[PDB]
Amino acid sequence: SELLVNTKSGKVMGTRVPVLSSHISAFLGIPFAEPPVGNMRFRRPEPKKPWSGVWNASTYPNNCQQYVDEQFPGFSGSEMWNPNREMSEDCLYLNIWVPSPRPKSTTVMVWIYGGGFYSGSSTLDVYNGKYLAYTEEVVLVSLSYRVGAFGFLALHGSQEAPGNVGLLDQRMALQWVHDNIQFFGGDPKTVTIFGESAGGASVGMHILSPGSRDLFRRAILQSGSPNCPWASVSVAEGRRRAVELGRNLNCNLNSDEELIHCLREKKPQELIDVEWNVLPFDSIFRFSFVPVIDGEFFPTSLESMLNSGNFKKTQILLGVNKDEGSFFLLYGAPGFSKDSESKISREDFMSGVKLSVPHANDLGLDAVTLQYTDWMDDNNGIKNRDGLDDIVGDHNVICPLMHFVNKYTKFGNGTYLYFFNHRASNLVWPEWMGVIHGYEIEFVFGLPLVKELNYTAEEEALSRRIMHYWATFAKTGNPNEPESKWPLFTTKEQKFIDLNTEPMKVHQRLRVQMCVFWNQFLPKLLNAT
Amino acid sequence: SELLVNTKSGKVMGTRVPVLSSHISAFLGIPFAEPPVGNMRFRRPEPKKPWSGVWNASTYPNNCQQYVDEQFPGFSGSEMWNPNREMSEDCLYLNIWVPSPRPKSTTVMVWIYGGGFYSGSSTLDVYNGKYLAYTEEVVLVSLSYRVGAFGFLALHGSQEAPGNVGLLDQRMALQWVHDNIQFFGGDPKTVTIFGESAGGASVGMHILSPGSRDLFRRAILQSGSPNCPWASVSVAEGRRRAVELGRNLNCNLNSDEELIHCLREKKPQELIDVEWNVLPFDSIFRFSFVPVIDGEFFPTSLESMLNSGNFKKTQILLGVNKDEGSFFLLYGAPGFSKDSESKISREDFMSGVKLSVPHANDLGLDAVTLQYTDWMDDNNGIKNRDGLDDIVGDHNVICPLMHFVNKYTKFGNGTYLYFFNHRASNLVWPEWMGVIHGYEIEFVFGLPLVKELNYTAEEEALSRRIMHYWATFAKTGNPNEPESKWPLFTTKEQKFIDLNTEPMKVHQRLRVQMCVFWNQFLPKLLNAT
Ligand SMILES: COc1ccc2c3c1O[C@H]1C[C@@H](O)C=C[C@@]31CC[N+](CCCCCCCCN1C(=O)c3ccccc3C1=O)=C2
Ligand SMILES: COc1ccc2c3c1O[C@H]1C[C@@H](O)C=C[C@@]31CC[N+](CCCCCCCCN1C(=O)c3ccccc3C1=O)=C2
Ligand SMILES: *[C@@H]1O[C@H](CO)[C@@H](O[C@@H]2O[C@H](CO)[C@@H](O)[C@H](O)[C@H]2NC(C)=O)[C@H](O)[C@H]1NC(C)=O
Ligand SMILES: *[C@@H]1O[C@H](CO)[C@@H](O[C@@H]2O[C@H](CO)[C@@H](O)[C@H](O)[C@H]2NC(C)=O)[C@H](O)[C@H]1NC(C)=O
Ligand SMILES: *[C@@H]1O[C@H](CO)[C@@H](O)[C@H](O)[C@H]1NC(C)=O
Ligand SMILES: *[C@@H]1O[C@H](CO)[C@@H](O)[C@H](O)[C@H]1NC(C)=O
Ligand SMILES: *[C@@H]1O[C@H](CO)[C@@H](O)[C@H](O)[C@H]1NC(C)=O
Ligand SMILES: *[C@@H]1O[C@H](CO)[C@@H](O)[C@H](O)[C@H]1NC(C)=O
Repeated sequence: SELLVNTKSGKVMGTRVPVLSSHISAFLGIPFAEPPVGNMRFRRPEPKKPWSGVWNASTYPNNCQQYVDEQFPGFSGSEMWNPNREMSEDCLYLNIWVPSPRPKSTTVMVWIYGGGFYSGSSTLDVYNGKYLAYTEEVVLVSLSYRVGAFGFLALHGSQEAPGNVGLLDQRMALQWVHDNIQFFGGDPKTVTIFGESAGGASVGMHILSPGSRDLFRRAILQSGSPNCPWASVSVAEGRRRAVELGRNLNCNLNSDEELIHCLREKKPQELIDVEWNVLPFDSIFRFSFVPVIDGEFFPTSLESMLNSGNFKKTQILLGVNKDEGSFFLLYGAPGFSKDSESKISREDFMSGVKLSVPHANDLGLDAVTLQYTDWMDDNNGIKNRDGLDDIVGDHNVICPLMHFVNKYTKFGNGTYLYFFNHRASNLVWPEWMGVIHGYEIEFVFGLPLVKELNYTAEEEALSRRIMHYWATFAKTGNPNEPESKWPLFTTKEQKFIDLNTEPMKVHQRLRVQMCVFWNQFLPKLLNAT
Repeated sequence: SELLVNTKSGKVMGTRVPVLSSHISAFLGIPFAEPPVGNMRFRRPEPKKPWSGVWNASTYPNNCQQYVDEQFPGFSGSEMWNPNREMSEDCLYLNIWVPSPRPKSTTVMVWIYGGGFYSGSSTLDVYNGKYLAYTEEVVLVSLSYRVGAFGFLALHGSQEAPGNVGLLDQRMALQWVHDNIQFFGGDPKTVTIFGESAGGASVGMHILSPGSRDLFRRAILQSGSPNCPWASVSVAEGRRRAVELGRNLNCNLNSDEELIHCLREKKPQELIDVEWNVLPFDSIFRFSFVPVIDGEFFPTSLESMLNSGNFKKTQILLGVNKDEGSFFLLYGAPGFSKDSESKISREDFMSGVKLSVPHANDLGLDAVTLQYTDWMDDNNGIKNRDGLDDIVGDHNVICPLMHFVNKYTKFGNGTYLYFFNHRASNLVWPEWMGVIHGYEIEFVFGLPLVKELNYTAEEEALSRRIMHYWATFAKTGNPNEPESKWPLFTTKEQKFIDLNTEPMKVHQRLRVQMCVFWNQFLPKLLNAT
């Protein structure tokens, strides 16, 4: 039977799912690690023990324990990111969509969800892999990993909570895909890992980590890169946050062993209730438990690894969205609200920059403000709002990715860069937020192909070409069918294309002006002062 | 006789001069101080002792001793600034052009020449006051003052070379004009002092100095302001330069008395031959002997005087030229030459910024470079050349004047601001230099009215309206005839007009973007680092 597959871990039985008036097979909720519960909370994952019998993989698995957004109860723009299954620490499962009839050896794509390292689920409607698997004939896998304290609490030097275990969950799932995907018809020699925001940073982290490199062939990074300022902390800051979490829960803080044992007796929700209390600054776009530069998963600093070429050399395809910062200003900066145009006063602009670059002294804050203020028209509300949107997006997503791409390209085997700037016709968020962080995903997963979702015909065509670029790149290392050509991004030319409903345009040096400020000048400034 | 005038210092006999097919009287070379020679070199000026008999004022006086430009021997663009009379330390004289028939009590304008405080003459063809005096019926005076070491060598605490004596020469001439101009038909209650570059800085210095304020009514500042970074030094730097000058001449340096006595035995040319050797840095737009912040002529720092309103409150008219920096890049920055288009490489650009902001550390130099570089096109020769031209002009002339005008306007009684951007049709300098520092003067003095000078009819009309704005402002405190109106510059609106052959346009906040960088951000940066 097409729905029965035997893997090195045991037999698995899938389910047939309808897709665009056709059908494909789905194997949902395949376990790839032992549940990380009880004394295993905070520990590195252990491989799933093989099972006899047939594992029922007909339904989505639980989602990992996480902070649930309740800012706009029932609003679809925000609930589309919230867990849609029950949450459980028993959440280490993967999902596979397989074309029908089963391929023999085809292109594999493995999705790594984002969520700021503190949230996320592989089961969201926006990550439904049936459209992509069906339309491009690829075996599509979505993995899962622990987020928040459960995946990233770090007490470096302790083997009970070493940090980075969420990244190790991802690696374990990639090892399982490497060892078993051939049974589902996937070609393990051709696995492309792809992810957005924290998922895109994770993808770049596996490109860097010696221990992950061999598990995949090629990589796609959407609005995220490993060097993002919010994506990792030092072992001292990780330790400090872990100690502060224990302090919020009245834990004995005398030793790592005491702290961890106390943290392990708390119910999941007790940790999540105080998670946000451990941030060191009043800030925006900063999350509590994230990857740690440990000297193990990451042998040295990310910058020295990038500079010395200490990373997997292969082809990468990556890019950013036009207004990466809006989501974060809406949720925490003064002056922004969901139901108004959010024109920002000069004062709220200034308090917004302070929240945006929490690690900056006053000279640094003045430098940012001068860089983004039109002084011939400093009280312009739209300009202050949009300028702050650019500050947040440039500092947190765009310039870190441009720095990653110029460093990578020096040693890599091929880079394709995009700038996604299409505002979906059916977006439920306000106009002022523009092309929001995360809103290219629905195009990558082919949602515009389903009529009931209300996209335009040009949006369906945009989705079809993005999926075909993504799969052709996964298959060959080049998004172009051997029609308008997406040129290679090179060190000298730095070309990239716009991704939207208009005829392809090629440009060069994506936001160079602002990124020289964020990547070269500001750090020199903060370091000197 | 119309050419005979009796003054409190004695009788003076002038000469009749032809002007635009008419005639006026000129009283040239009237002494206003005792020759500052021998033991009087470096000392404050002494008033001219009255004389019996008739002083022959029919011919131009000698020019003060100064460094003579020999970069382009015989080239008119540069020789028009060089002394055109013999040089002598006996050079403290003033010139007066008087309408014919002699007015009874008319508007007086007193010109203070520029020359970086190290050169300049009241007798240059470009400062011929007959056209302005004739066309606008004003009594036009040009004074003179010691420049270079002779006017500004400063050993604060010594009464033999206290510094600022060149400014005291100007003040003495203003005192003479106040006490005697009524005999020439001028109204001493209505004297407007006007000057360009170092002359415009000098004008702002008399507006600030308690001891000069009462000697005039109103002021015009062209491309110069008192707070220019090149226009003054501290008493410690003045002392250091004075000591270094003595060191270049093998002087005994044991005491001020020893140093001064040695400097007084040197011929004028011996001091000038080593003058440039005392600058502290490799720089551009910095001159050896300039005004000193002494606690006497200037009671406290210029900034605190500006901030507290410690200055004459009256009406001022002032402005800048479009390419103030070109003259200085031509003369010393690498890559610039008189006979080429001077497209500048990225490297020469960087060495140009280092020369331009000599007092800056590396972080400061990076800030300037990032502020003026188009990073999407950093190897563009024209852009690098023009960007450096703007850096030099903004740092040395434009932003210091904008800072002066916004501070002044808070306490003053009326401000009119202009931006002069007409490139004269007969300019002999290359096209790349644009609207050069000093090239609005010929329009202010009405040179375009003389046909043989080859200006266009629209340039003659531009000259006529500038002279009429200048004289009407001198007469009433408002350049407008009680036709298009030059609006008042106010703290809130900051309006200014373009001055050129096109129909008047009004704009606001002259180069605000760049001047926030030069006046607020960079100094905070240099102060913190
Ligand atoms: C760096 O990429 C991300 C960080 C957070 C998220 C995402 C990210 O990518 C986004 C697109 C996709 O990858 C998945 C999740 C998204 C969208 C959904 N959501 C939840 C709704 C938006 C939240 C914005 C952050 C504000 C967060 N926030 C709190 O909710 C909060 C509660 C209490 C104290 C402090 C805070 C706080 O600062 C969060
Ligand atoms: C701040 O306004 C000025 C500073 C200098 C001058 C003027 C200024 O206003 C200009 C217009 C008007 O007011 C009068 C003079 C002008 C034009 C005529 N000129 C002479 C020719 C241009 C000189 C440019 C400065 C380079 C100077 N220079 C030397 O010549 C030199 C010799 C030896 C060592 C070092 C140097 C050096 O640095 C000099
Ligand atoms: C990616 O790597 C391949 C293989 O190493 C490169 O192809 C080689 O290109 C050189 C030219 O410099 C040829 O001499 C070799 O014969 C090629 N090898 C093969 C097997 O084709 C390719 O140029 C690289 N691509 C990029 C974008 O760097
Ligand atoms: C310059 O000063 C004059 C005189 O001090 C100002 O005129 C006065 O304006 C006030 C209005 O605030 C009137 O109440 C007075 O009666 C005016 N005095 C006279 C004698 O006219 C004038 O406003 C000032 N101009 C500027 C541009 O500041
Ligand atoms: C698999 O699980 C689903 C839902 O839990 C159930 O309805 C289905 O019948 C199961 N299949 C088998 C054979 O266990
Ligand atoms: C599509 O449009 C209909 C009618 O305009 C609306 O009621 C419906 O909720 C929309 N459906 C979705 C899934 O966006
Ligand atoms: C004034 O001086 C000039 C030139 O030195 C001379 O030609 C003229 O005759 C003099 N006038 C008198 C009366 O001294
Ligand atoms: C004016 O033009 C003539 C002929 O073009 C030229 O020879 C002369 O030198 C110019 N005169 C001046 C003073 O510029």
